[PDB]
Amino acid sequence: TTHAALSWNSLKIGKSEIKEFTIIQATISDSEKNFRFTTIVLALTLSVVFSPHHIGAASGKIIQIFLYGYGGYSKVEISEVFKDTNGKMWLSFGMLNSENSLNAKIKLQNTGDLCSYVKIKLTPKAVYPTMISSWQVNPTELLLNPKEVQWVTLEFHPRKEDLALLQKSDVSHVGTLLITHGDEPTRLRIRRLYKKMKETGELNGNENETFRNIVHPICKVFSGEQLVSDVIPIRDSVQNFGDLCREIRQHEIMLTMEV
Amino acid sequence: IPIKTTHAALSWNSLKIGKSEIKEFTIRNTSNNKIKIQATISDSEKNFRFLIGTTIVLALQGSESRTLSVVFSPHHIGAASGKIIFRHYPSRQIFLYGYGGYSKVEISEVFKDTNGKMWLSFGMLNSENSLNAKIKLQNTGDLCSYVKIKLTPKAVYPTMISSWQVNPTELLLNPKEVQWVTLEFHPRKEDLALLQKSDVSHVGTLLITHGDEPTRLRIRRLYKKMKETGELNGNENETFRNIVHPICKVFSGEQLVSDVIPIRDSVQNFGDLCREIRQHEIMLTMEV
Amino acid sequence: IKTTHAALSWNSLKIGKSEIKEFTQATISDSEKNFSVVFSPHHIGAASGKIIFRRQIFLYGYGGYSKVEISEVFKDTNGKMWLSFGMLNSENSLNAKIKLQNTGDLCSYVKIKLTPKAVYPTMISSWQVNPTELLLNPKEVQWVTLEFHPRKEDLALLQKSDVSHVGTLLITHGDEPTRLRIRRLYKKMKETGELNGNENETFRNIVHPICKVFSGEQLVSDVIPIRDSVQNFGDLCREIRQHEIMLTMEVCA
Amino acid sequence: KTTHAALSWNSLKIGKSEIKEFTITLSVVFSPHHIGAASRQIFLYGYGGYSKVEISEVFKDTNGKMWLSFGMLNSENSLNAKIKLQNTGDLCSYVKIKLTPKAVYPTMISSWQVNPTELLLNPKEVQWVTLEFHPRKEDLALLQKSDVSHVGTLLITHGDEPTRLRIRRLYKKMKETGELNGNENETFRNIVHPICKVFSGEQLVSDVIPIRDSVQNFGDLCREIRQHEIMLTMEV
Repeated sequence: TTHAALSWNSLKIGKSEIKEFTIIQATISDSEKNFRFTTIVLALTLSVVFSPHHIGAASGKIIQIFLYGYGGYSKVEISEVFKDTNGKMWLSFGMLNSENSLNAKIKLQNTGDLCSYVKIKLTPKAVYPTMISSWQVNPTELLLNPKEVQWVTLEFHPRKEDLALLQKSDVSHVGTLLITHGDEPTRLRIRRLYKKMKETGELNGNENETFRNIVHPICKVFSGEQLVSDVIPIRDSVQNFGDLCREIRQHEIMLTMEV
Repeated sequence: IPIKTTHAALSWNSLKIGKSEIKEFTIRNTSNNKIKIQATISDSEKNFRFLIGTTIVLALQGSESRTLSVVFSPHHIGAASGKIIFRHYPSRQIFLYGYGGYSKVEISEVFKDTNGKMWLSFGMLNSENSLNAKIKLQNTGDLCSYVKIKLTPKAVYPTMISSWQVNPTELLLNPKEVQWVTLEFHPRKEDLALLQKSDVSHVGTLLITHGDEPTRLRIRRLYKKMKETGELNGNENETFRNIVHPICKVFSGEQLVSDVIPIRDSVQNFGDLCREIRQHEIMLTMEV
Repeated sequence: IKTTHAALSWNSLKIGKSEIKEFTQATISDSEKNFSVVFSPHHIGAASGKIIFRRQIFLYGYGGYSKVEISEVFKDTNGKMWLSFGMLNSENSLNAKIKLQNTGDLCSYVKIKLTPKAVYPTMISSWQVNPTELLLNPKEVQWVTLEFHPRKEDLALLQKSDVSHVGTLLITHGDEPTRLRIRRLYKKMKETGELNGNENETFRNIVHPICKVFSGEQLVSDVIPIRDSVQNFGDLCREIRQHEIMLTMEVCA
Repeated sequence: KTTHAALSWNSLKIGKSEIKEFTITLSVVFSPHHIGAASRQIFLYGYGGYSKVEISEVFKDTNGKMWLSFGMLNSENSLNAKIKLQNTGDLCSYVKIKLTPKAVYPTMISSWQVNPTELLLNPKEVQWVTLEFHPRKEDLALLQKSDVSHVGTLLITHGDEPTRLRIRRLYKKMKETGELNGNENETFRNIVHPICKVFSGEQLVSDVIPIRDSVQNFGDLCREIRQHEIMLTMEV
């Protein structure tokens, strides 16, 4: 057995993903009957399917080898922004009135069944020491329960120094808003696993230049995090950690401004 | 006066007050003798000048020839007609035409990207319903403005346009006039069959040709004169006709202004006159 | 008894792949066991059938595909194709080429149309493209050459930016048999003049230059026993693949 | 009180002049007569010349984006490509480059091999930057859906080498006194820190030492930091 255990990502009800493991009687000792092939025999690459019947955790046993899954999903839909046929997302503040500053809002809708996590990070195009002081965006980070609606409001007080670069064109790219979102439990799983790997020192050299910067703002305890104990019996490992980071959803709304 | 100009006349486009356009023409002596001629611009409204004042003089030595440049600055909105006279220092005459004012049709309630495109979204297809949107057209100029709108669907079935309803298809806008263009789309099952794959689907493209109305009258007279002679019929005009043909039609509401009849345009100035036809292509999408 | 569809035709389907079409005690009569009704080509070629109510409704189909790949042109992650002429050398004109290869099993048809970004009456076209129209036998590869002679009217608008859009190359391609089918029915479309009012400007412009007799067109007689009609034409004209290539040119310095 | 005990310009092109206002209001003009530094009650600093860092052998868009394609993933092989970098300027150039892949997995940087990661170019020096991608199994799991896949983004921060020495001089003080020692700088440092390290081949020029720049004008000096992004494309 190459993989000591198999862990699936959070999957919506009525969808099944397969995963393989390389290796006598065989049987899935599952009480909730989430994992199937149900009981086989083979003489000497095996593949197991996962179909979440109930929203919630799923733990299975093969005659031993451990199987891990968790059912439900999260779909953060961004609204009141413009989306292109190509795919890119666009938010316009309007024209620059003298002696005034600009401000806008975004709507976030959770169309899933599980809790969702959202970390927002704003990056302006111009650079100067107080480049963070000109933008004020709130909430910077939050959680959304299923079918919850939240408005994120962002105010921009343009200084002369950024507009000195925004001068040239009539519609000026001023910044990019990155929204990292997804399901809350996968964040708990990756947080637990990252604490495990950092405590043992697996990733603390060079390969950690970019990776920490991608996983840092999500492994912290969020504000409003009501600790759910459904994810404590699921132990994920190093080999499947990439498949866990694959469910980190990221979108980059564009910020524009006319003349 | 042995002389042979290149341009029989010089005609300018439409220029804002306080803006000047230059145009040059090559004047050539034909006789192998020594001629010396005076060029005087008889301008009544101070619209045309030289490149100095209102009168110059030059000598030409046996086909030794030159290139003169004339500037145009329309002080008043309205037509401008002058004539340069070449006398000896018997007459030679070249006449000049220009017309002042401008038009700036501004499209509004549409989205503009940093790239340059303009984007209009209908929304999300609700079951048993159809979609609709609107755009604002504002004339911020000094002259009357002309707008021809033409819609091209993305799907290709024989009755593709009958699912689209666009109003107004063609119109004029006076300065500081506001007009709203309404677009209704009741999709047939054949339209959505391709839009399936993505979440935001391109459904059509709306072309808006706009500009100043009088230049349309000038281009219309020139296009009608040229089309009957067969000058503009063949291969090199496939794209040009398709942009300039639907605009030479008689518009609805066209109040015939007689200010452009004293302006004589020619074959030689047809390209730079048609280059000032402003054209934009709004995108039409939805989010299924 | 009465059927909203007196006949049922499909499009040209890939080998071994099935296409379903719905229509609204039960026996069928097909010769090559090809066939709500489902279609699967068991012989690479045309397909026919006459079902028997228990009283006849005619079914038609055609099997095969034509995958014409455009190469030596840059493709985008978003999906837009991009061709560059390079840089405007003084006293010279710019040139480029694209390759088109039919990686399918049926004949492919390719009509090319160019639209410049500059509009002006010169009567000597700065663009020279060859071949404007052609057809490809299976696995036939052809090169399309494009030459641009920049006159001052072209460069007068291309001045502002460093990378200038100079033209748009539309390639309408697909399988020859569906072109014969659409042309055959399109001739009858004109016998009644059914949609000449406003459709005449967006539909005819897309489907008329395809109904002309191509050069090299060797008349295949496999599409004559086919009886597709007006109602399925909307579906039949769906297999006209149309791609757009950008034409770009970098300005000096 | 004249709001600035010192006033610095940027590196200006040959023979073109830029005016700057300095309140007291007053306006002053600079024009470079010699490629090199420049120094009543007067206290002013400036320096003339330019470095045009041109990226070539990469496809550009009418919109302005840049695109590099590795070709198609042949089985059992790994992919590699190269870009040309030419200094069509008059002063030395600095070209700190960093690549960030589009796939998130713990060994991101190791699968990518890019050289040179750091270098500087004197005027009209031409260098080729090679970048090789060994597709690890985590990478292709995301690139499956479409036919043309975005695999990474390569940031090239380039500009004038001499202005970099001034930026380092000001940033070292600004951090030794802790003016900008906080964490909000996490978006600024990522933009300006990888250029303040000592490059290889850096021959210390002493022409930038008499240029006494201060805290307030740092923004204007760091305004001339050119930033381009190259898209990384893989077919199939």
